Amino acid sequence: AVPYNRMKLMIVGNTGSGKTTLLQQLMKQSATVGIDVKDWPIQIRDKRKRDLVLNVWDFAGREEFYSTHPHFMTQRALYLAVYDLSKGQAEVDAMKPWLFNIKARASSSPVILVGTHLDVSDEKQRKACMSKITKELLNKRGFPAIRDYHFVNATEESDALAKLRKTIINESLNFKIRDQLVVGQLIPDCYVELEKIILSERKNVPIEFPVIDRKRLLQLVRENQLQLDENELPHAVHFLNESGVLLHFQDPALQLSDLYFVEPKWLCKIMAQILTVKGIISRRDVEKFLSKKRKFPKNYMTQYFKLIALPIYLLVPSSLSDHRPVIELPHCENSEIIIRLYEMPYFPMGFWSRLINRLLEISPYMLSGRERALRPNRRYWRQGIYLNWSPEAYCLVGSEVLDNHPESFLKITVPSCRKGCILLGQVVDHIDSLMEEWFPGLLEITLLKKWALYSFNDGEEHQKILLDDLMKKAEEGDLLVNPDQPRLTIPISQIAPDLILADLPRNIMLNNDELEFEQAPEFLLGDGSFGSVYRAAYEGEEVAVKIFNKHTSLRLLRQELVVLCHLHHPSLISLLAAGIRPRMLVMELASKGSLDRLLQQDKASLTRTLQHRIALHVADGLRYLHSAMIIYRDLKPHNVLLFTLYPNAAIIAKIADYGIAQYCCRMGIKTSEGTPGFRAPEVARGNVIYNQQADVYSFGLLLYDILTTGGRIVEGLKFPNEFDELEIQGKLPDPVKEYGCAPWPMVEKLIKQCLKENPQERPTSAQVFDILNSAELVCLTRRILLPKNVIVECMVATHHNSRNASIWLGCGHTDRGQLSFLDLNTEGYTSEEVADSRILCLALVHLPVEKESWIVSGTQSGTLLVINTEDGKKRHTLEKMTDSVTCLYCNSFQKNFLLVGTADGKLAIFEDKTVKLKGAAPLKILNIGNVSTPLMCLSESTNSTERNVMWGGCGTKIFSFSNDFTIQKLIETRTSQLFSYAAFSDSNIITVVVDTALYIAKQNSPVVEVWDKKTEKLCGLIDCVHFLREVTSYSGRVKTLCLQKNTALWIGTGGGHILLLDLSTRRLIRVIYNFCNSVRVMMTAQLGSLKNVMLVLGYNREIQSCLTVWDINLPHEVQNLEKHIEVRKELAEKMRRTSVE
Ligand SMILES: COc1cc(C(=O)N2CCC(N3CCN(C)CC3)CC2)ccc1Nc1ncc2c(n1)N(C)c1ccccc1C(=O)N2C
Ligand SMILES: Nc1nc2c(ncn2[C@@H]2O[C@H](COP(=O)(O)OP(=O)(O)O)[C@@H](O)[C@H]2O)c(=O)[nH]1
Repeated sequence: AVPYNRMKLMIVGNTGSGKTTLLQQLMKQSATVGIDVKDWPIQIRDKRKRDLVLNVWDFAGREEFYSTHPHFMTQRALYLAVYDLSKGQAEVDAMKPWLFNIKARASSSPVILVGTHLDVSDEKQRKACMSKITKELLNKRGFPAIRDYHFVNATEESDALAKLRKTIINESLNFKIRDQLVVGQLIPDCYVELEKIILSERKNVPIEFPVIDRKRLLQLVRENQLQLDENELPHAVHFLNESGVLLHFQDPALQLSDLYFVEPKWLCKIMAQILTVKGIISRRDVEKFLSKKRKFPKNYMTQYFKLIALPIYLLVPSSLSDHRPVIELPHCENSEIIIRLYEMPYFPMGFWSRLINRLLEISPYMLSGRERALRPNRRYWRQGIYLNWSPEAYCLVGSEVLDNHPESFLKITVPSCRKGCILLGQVVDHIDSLMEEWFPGLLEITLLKKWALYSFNDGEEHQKILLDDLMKKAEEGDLLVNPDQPRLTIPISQIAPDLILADLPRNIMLNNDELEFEQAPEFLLGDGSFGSVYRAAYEGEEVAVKIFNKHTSLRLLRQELVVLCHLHHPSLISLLAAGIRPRMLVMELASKGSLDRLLQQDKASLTRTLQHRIALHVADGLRYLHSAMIIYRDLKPHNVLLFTLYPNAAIIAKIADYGIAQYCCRMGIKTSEGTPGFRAPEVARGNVIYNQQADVYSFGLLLYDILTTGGRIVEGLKFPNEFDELEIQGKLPDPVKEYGCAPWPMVEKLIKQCLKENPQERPTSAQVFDILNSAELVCLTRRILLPKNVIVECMVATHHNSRNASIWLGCGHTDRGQLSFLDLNTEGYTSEEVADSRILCLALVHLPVEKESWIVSGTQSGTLLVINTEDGKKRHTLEKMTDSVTCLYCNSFQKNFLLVGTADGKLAIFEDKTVKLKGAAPLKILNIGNVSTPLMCLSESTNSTERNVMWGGCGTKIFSFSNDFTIQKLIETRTSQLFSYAAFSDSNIITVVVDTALYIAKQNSPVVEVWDKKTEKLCGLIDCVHFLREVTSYSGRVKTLCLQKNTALWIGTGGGHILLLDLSTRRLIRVIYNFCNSVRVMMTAQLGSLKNVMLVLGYNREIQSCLTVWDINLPHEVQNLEKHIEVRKELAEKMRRTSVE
């Protein structure tokens, strides 16, 4: 819409050049600490161009501030350059580090070089050097687009600055980015409106910490609604970030997405305060760095911002000593040390701050923190480090300048011993890891040149050989021959030990005499990103040989070794040998192929148990990898190798193909390597830096593929373009609804929790394994939520085993009995008002004659509704009991009988064959108790098929009956022997289950009583709250009780807990919670030839009654899993211990 005449201006230069005083003359000064931001309203007299306003920055020239400048140096700018002329011609050459860094970070930027001090300096000498470098700049590929040059006088307003100012305004209008003019570019009016509110809020934002969260910005934009949207806001924020009026850091590694900085000048001043408030540091900085340090002003804001001080307690990169401290090496013999100079054209801006930060780990001899070695006598200075463990094991990474060489070096000074070779192997890997991630400009194709120093004889000249030439000589032979005479030779293991893989442990090395290998394309096991895998025999075994191709440097091979020869785990593949002469790695053999071959062509052996261990083992490997500061980035259902398809085994899954695995420290990673279709959203974009949590999204996609049995991969094979776009976006479909899989209610919760767009909301790899370690995650098949505000007190499962799996619910949320039909495989809920009063309990009666199926109902009024299961117009009521009906349990001795439990202790037996009559009479009305004692405790005996005695309970009494319909026992329960637990023993009985003894539950009774049927005495008193005391008047009731056949006892508490008691003697197997608020009804059902389901109905309290379906195999699963985890804990410790030893 309206033109946007805003441009950001940057002024760079070395200290003493006069960058600030130059700006002062144009806009018409002891030092420029930090960065000084200004506004420059300039009017273009020529034509009718809008009055330009320039956000001028005054980048400091003092060498201590150079570490944090590049982060505030971005595109959309017109960089100046100031060089002093009193120095002569060396000052122009001294600007070269400044010029190189500008082009590296700001590729499209019209740099103008501006001189100074014309009053007391010459120009002819400077012009000779200035013209030479710019002629050498157009053919350098590292310099910026220098398209001007000037010489400017002192602070007095002379004619020279008039030309300089005219140049800047002309250059800014001539500036073009993406073939479009930056100054005056068209822009939507909404973005300009957002700029206005930010400026207004900048004036009243707190000065101690100026920032607004996402909530504040959301509230402001909502009440304005200046033609904005919810998805156009990130575009608006990013555009304002480029201009320079709102700094937003959306990098997932930084975790600063929520915060919106509305004060760019404040952000560049914090670094100045830290510096000006060495070898020795004190606690003064963390205590009284500024007057804003207090309890509340330094609690919420301090957790938001971090900026290299690892907790110990402060060591900033800019306070280190300028010059190298005095040091003395144990020896200086030319044949006792190893030197690995890195000749580079220029030190990158902030290179040494990161390298010093990275090399502050202490585990070079026991990787992954297996054994924290002795703290070395570390020495600190601006460009270098001096880790020193022993007089025979030291490293001296540090800068060095040689005579007649304007370039910079990176001298390593490791010793020529076994511990010297180990250190050089790791230091070089970490240096190459930094320059691959953070400084790709140096590794651009060949600016960097790596030299290895060797000396045939001590005392002679210490010569140089380019390392790539040594690599070609190393592959043709293991010895170095002197061209002058072959009499004297030195090995390659003393010049470049890492070249010939001499730093690896002696346990793994290619003994090429017991290795029977055939490269013929018949023993082929697959392919890979950079190699091929072949079958082979190593020391009389079966191995998989990874052989690399011609287009592969040793850096690629070493990138795999750092994760393979240092980390040992049952879920990570391991090496047996590694050579360089044929350039192969010898790996373990996955017996039954990669997981992809199982998903597609073997969709018959994937049970719900095997799928869990595969997801568990991969998340187990990720937890170890992420705990060793290593990211994977290549998690696909191709790299998950299976060793055996047995649900109960020590090792099942395994992770391989560590081809693009690189270290991911607290600074994060920047490269975007990966496989299309399996990448996290942050990995898909190439403009952000992501942390290790980006790998969790990749695991979630793998877990998504496991659940759907590779449905997504097959669908994406037809349209690869949509495969990458949909996975990266995150609008993935619901798995159970579309692809047609068996429901898994709380791994779909895990998938939707670890696939969130915001990386901070994704669970850590250590938390995903904890969730997957839940033993109830395997045996919870289904979970249904009933409609809002329904109170169902009874249920029954239609058990014909072949007709239809359905649940019949008697609702009670209204004062009129509603009998509801629930279709389990469809989740179709329908109700029907059939009774005047609430229905208390239901029961299914099945007559084998004529295949008639009927269900009986019990109402509080007293009626007994009977309706056919299939026919909906077969209602016929029986004669009403004296009082309410509470239990209708039906079982056969022979003859099918329908026991009726009336609320006045009156059990009237009714004949199942008599249900067809529309109104009948009880066969024999037996009396157990009076009206005051309810009879609501019917049960049966499942032991030894003893369908003779049917133990029940009336009030606080125990009763029984047989086919003779006589009471064989009437046992009193009101009296308590201990006389202390009588309060919870003075309530009426609820439910009884019998296997060999009697288990008694009472209202509001946290105790369950075990009574022997032979001695009529309470054998045991199990206190439920005793078992809940470890996990927590109290919500520890016993509202339902179900007894599995011969394995365990399921006790359901009123607080939503489920107790699995080991039926052997006493043991508590497990306690289950965080899924329901009040368990009400529990029973065992069988559904669709898939038996062993324990229907648990509870209210998730607005009352949401949840009907979750478990497996009665759970008491075995909880014990099986913990033994399985315990075994893999021993293997993990054994493998790590033997490696570190
Ligand atoms: C017995 O071990 C495996 C067998 C199979 C497999 O089912 N076949 C079936 C038939 C097929 N060929 C038959 C003969 N010819 C016609 C060519 C085609 C290939 C082999 C597939 C994989 C097997 N095991 C295996 N272990 C370790 C790996 C790895 N893979 N490779 C290929 C890797 C793949 C991905 C990531 C890492 C690796 C890996 O590093 N290693 C060491
Ligand atoms: N470049 C320049 N500097 C001058 C001149 N006359 C005096 N100076 C001094 O140079 C200093 C310039 O400081 P400056 O380099 O801008 O500080 P910095 O931005 O922190 O490096 C001022 O403090 C002046 O006292 C002049 O003619 N040219």
